[PDB]
Amino acid sequence: RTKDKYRVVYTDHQRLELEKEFHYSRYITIRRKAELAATLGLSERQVKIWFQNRRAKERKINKKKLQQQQQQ
DNA sequence: TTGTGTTTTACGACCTCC
DNA sequence: GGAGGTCGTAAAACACAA
Repeated sequence: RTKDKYRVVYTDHQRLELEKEFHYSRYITIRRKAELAATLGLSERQVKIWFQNRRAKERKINKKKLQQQQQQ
């Protein structure tokens, strides 16, 4: 959810907050999630998923770094 | 423009956890 | 008694050289 829009761009504000809390801890907790969702106007499920996407982004960034250590 | 390669939301299938 | 982890991918959104 939702899905009358295939997917929705989160605001610069919303992404800033999520990137900051991600630096604080890579796995959000049930309470933190509940709080962030409410302060940011997104659902628990959207935070949940965002966190899942961001750790995949990190894994993808990390493999690239590793490939660059390997070539250098 | 465009067209093509990358990044950002959302999900399904499947797995792990006493 | 279910939450939340990954992997892989669709589609929309964006970046950018040609």
